[PDB]
Amino acid sequence: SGFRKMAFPSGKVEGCMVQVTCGTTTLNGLWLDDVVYCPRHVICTSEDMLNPNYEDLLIRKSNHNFLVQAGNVQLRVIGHSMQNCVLKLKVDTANPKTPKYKFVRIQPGQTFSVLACYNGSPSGVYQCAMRPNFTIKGSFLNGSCGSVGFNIDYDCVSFCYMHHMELPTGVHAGTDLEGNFYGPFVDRQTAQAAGTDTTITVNVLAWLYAAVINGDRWFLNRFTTTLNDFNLVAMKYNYEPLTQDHVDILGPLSAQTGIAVLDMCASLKELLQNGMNGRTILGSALLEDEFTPFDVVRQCSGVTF
Amino acid sequence: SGFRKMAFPSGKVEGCMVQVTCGTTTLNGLWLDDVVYCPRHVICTSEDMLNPNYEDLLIRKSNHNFLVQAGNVQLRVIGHSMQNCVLKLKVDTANPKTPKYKFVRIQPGQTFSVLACYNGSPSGVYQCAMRPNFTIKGSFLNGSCGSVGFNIDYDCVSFCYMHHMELPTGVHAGTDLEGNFYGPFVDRQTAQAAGTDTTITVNVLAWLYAAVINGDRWFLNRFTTTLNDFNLVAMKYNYEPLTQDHVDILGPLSAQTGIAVLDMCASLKELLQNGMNGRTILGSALLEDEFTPFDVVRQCSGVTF
Ligand SMILES: *C(=O)/C(=C/N[C@@H](C(=O)OCc1ccc(F)cc1F)C(C)(C)S(=O)O)NC(=O)COc1ccccc1
Ligand SMILES: *C(=O)/C(=C/N[C@@H](C(=O)OCc1ccc(F)cc1F)C(C)(C)S(=O)O)NC(=O)COc1ccccc1
Repeated sequence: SGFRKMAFPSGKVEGCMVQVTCGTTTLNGLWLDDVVYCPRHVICTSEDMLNPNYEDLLIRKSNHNFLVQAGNVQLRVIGHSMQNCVLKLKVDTANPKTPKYKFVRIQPGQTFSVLACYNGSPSGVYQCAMRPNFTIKGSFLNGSCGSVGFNIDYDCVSFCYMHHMELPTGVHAGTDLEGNFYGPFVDRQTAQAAGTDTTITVNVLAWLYAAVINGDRWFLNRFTTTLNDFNLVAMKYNYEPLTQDHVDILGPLSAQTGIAVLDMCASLKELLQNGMNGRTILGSALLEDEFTPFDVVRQCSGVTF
Repeated sequence: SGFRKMAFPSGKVEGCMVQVTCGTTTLNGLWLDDVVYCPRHVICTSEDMLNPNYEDLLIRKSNHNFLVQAGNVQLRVIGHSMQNCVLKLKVDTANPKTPKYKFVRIQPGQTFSVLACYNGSPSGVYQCAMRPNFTIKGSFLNGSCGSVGFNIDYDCVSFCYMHHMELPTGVHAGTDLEGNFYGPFVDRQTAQAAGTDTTITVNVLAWLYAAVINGDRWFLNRFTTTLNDFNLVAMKYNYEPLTQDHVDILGPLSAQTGIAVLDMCASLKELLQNGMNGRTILGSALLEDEFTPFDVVRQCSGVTF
């Protein structure tokens, strides 16, 4: 028993992290086969970032201007190209530690592990969620850009995120590994506002199921509701609307616990209207939304890699 | 910026996890050089666990009764011995992935990463703390026994924990890698009560410093206190007494932020007496105590491995 915010094992990703330097800007790259992926803003100065013309900046860069170092060992850059907001540095050596991998663009509400790095060296790993407004709430200091987010399925690493920037509100924005930003963000030092950060309802319900499975059931009330009635309350409280697709995804947890999804919705409705009254659920005084139904099933069943 | 519960990168430990089976009991082992370490209760049946005589049970086991599998590949056991509550299975093959490693016995209040495994395969990694009552609050299902806790210093893995058992209260007990239990626990299916779980005061203060560094300062009050006055309040609230050694350990965070340790103690005193009043600190509605001062400095400075 017990329920923890749990990251995927990071080994397969550790073996892919390199340092990329373009005169005095250093950040992280991802080395897969004979390509190193990194944020294109590695090529920007101080002043460049206010309104960079990446096309024009990149024309003044040669292969030999991109310093790529894997531990103590320098990689030879034999080509470079720009795909959306990432650079692909083609190196003369295939990463011998390349795992089975996919590039996947994730949906808001989905969770992934981040391997926070500095100077191409891993510092730590943590599990987070793509917020509905396409930000993440990470832990990223200067030099963490190029750190990646990922999921593992058995032996295959699905890379879903590369870190590009901290907004002035201290939340984080980045791209998929095709260099397309999540949400409306652009890789420029400019006024960029996140949309409203709604709570991921389906994840809160998953976590309430995790709570019941792990023995914390005080919030189970004598009530039920309908999707429409529940969603009236969700809307009031800045929760994402719950769909029949979400109900279907919660089916296996509903089956395991014997608690109908709409009964759990009625429990969540009361928690939103009444608060916790100084009580906790799985050691938290707030409704957690960074566990997917798949995370709860995975953790509660003991799936491995 | 941003502040996350962050685990060490798990790669170095992933390469050491094996499956150990002793007729129909399967759990995890740690393969370092030519030795596999695992909980000695691998040799127990159902009924054995009520009052096992490990000396006597082990005499009926031969090398060939210990099935050790590293991924798909069987390891040849050429010796076995019992050290306290762990078995050392001497195998004919040195683990080629053995990292630089120490065995360290940690102090209550210190944090470490757990690589949760099943059948010798890593499932996930999470950061936790040795509680003052020598339990940990982990995420451990049937088959997770032999999962290890560790810290990394640059390239050296300090193994501090091996998982042995869940108490009937759903908290977790285990040993150092010399097989000595943390706290009073024994590897038997018996009435075992944890002592009082006090809050790790020095860690809460570290986390309040992390909060200030990351911009959440609403709890900074106009007051100071003394160690003795603060400790009167600590005792009331089941906080560990704060010592001058703790104050000294907080020095670098006190220096970074310009907030005197005893001023932060006065902030903590008011939070304990008044509660949060529906406010949050670093996105939490409770006072977090599973970050050490060293964790806060490490995360806030970007130390790598
Ligand atoms: C990626 O690595 C990166 C981080 N940026 C830092 C930054 O520049 O500040 C660092 C800093 C450290 C210590 C100080 F005392 C003062 C500092 F400013 C921040 C995230 C702002 S900081 O850790 O809060 N880059 C970005 O976030 C975005 O960078 C760009 C670069 C070019 C174009 C657009 C965005
Ligand atoms: C270590 O791997 C281990 C876990 N024990 C389990 C257990 O036995 O129950 C598993 C279980 C799974 C699914 C069910 F429907 C019912 C079950 F009981 C628990 C931790 C109790 S469970 O995950 O809560 N072993 C131990 O924790 C301690 O084992 C021993 C063995 C011998 C001597 C002493 C202790």
